[PDB]
Amino acid sequence: SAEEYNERFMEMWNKIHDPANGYFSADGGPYHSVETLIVEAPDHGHESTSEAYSYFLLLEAYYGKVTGDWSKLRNAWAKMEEHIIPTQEMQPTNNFYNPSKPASYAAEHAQPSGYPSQLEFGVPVGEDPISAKLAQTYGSWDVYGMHWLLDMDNIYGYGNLGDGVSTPSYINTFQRGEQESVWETVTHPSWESFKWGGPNGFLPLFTKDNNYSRQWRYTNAPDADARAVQVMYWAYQWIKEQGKDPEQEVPGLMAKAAKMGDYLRLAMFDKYFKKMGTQDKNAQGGKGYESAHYLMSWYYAWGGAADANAGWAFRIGSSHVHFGYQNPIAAMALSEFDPLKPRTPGATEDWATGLKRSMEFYTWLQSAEGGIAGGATNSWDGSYKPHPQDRADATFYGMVYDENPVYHDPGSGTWFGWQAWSMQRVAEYYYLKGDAQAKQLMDKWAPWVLSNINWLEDGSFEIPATLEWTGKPEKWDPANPKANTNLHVSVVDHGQDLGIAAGVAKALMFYAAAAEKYDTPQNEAKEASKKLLDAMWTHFKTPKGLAAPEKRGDYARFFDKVYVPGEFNGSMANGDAINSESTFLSMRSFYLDDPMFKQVEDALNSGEDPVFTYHRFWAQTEAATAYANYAALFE
Ligand SMILES: OC[C@H]1O[C@@H](O[C@H]2[C@H](O)[C@@H](O)[C@H](O)O[C@@H]2CO)[C@H](O)[C@@H](O)[C@@H]1O
Ligand SMILES: [Ca+2]
Ligand code: NA
Ligand code: NA
Repeated sequence: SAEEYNERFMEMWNKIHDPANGYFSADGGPYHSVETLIVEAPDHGHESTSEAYSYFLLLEAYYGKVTGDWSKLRNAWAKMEEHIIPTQEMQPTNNFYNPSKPASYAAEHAQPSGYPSQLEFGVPVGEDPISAKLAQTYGSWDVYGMHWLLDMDNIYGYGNLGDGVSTPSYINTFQRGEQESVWETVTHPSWESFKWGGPNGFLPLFTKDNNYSRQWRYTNAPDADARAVQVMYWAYQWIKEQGKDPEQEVPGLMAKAAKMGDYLRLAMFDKYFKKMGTQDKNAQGGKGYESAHYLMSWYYAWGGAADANAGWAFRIGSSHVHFGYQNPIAAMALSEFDPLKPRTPGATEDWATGLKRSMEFYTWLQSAEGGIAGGATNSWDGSYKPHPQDRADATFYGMVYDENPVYHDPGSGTWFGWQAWSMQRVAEYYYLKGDAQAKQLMDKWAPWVLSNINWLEDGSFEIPATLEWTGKPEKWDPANPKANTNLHVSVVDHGQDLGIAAGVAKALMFYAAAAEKYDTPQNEAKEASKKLLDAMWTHFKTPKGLAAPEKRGDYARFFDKVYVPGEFNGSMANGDAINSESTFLSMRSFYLDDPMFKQVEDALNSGEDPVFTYHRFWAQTEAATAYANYAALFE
């Protein structure tokens, strides 16, 4: 029944919202995870992410759907704005920004030891063709987008605006290229007041310059902003399905969603607004949209000098594009659905171009077997180097194929989770529009997944976890696309990642629903969806939601040394040292007081991998909502 699956969702929703289970901080924002000791993208479980906020929106949107009560969604959007979108006071100097000269170039490097990277004021940067028009639209130079990373409990001691106290605290980590794993960062405040770090705060870890100024900067995760917009598209439909009025149920939120998708266009540009196909850092930069790829790149970022003695601000897009970030639902909403169309002239056209280009990108990256390959870069080696001869033909509108876009430790192509996150969105598009390109993609992707799930003796399962890639796609040709017969993927590891299992279930259910509506039924997809969901319910119940144990041998890296320059002498807020003998743990010695830490040490001291059972907000939300989703589609 529908009512049973809806009850499973409600039970989960109740668990997530019961304060005894610890999903939310003192300020009412989701944590990454209930458990504090966890290292993967954030480096503590009581960090939070724009991803978590986007999932908080999803959770409360389904609660609306099921119950008629939209107040939870109103609350979630308000918490997002309050916590994770910098107020004017927190982004105080966007008036310094010059869209004709958006930033100054620094190379990326193949190891963190490459950093700090020299700012090269003789290297041309292209024009930003959107910021001035966004500022005119909204009456403000400020950016309305989520920063990616918060410290919810002030565990690093930065507070906000240099205050050492306020929560959620804006922080950042990753800054030192493709080999800077989550283990190798130095966690630093978004507001750089030179209070901590060295004499010039944390800045000289990252960029070399003659002068260092106090400053603020934020870094967007486009996949999370895109997800927020996707959720609101669905929320609108669900409200209308109840015969209610979105302007009474979620007043102002569609307009704020369309604003966020307006600024999210910054993700569609090369890092330094270089022309597509740029293969020399010295090349004159783009004008207008010459530097647009129209996809959801790895980030956009913006920042500004604290004061007029310095008097600068910057914006950058990203030159790395991973398939796992794309979102045809957000692009279709922002280009076609009136209540979410952004107001800045051009913005509906860019998103229409984005929607098309993203469907070409999934097609271009589809392996012989069905999995989607990593993505592409407009900056080979993060220095606009020449495209290597061994992949020189493998291009997509000027960008070259990259099997592991952005990061290599571990490879960003190797995680199966991206398959599920991004293909769910294609499956939704197939469902919504009966789109032929989406159908063809999913016809090839769905059975590759199904073929690689192992059903276990006890009724449980293992899904694909880790991937290995060989080869390259053919040169993209939208007029005559070639079969990528020399791009291959193998599944080399399986696991019980229930967040990813739920995302597979959802991709499968939308694919099956779409097929029944528009083509021939795909009963195996539908049954596999249901089996996953039922096997999770009957094998992985916990007091806090649905979770499976996981081995984390990677936690040996707590004790790894981290690159810090010889000239750099710094302190963390708790007085931990930042120097050339620092390790991940020695700069995060609060972990010594965490109960789970003793368990890591004891396990590693016994020659064993530690084992944890995690309740990640995004996963518990994905699992909870997958029950509601199935009931909505099939009952
Ligand atoms: O960076 C992508 C994504 O990773 C999530 O953690 C993964 C981790 O990358 C994978 O190695 C581990 O085996 O499974 C976990 C859980 O799926 C992290 O939870 C996300 O926040 C992050 O966006
Ligand atoms: Ca105006
Ligand atoms: Na805010
Ligand atoms: Na590394």
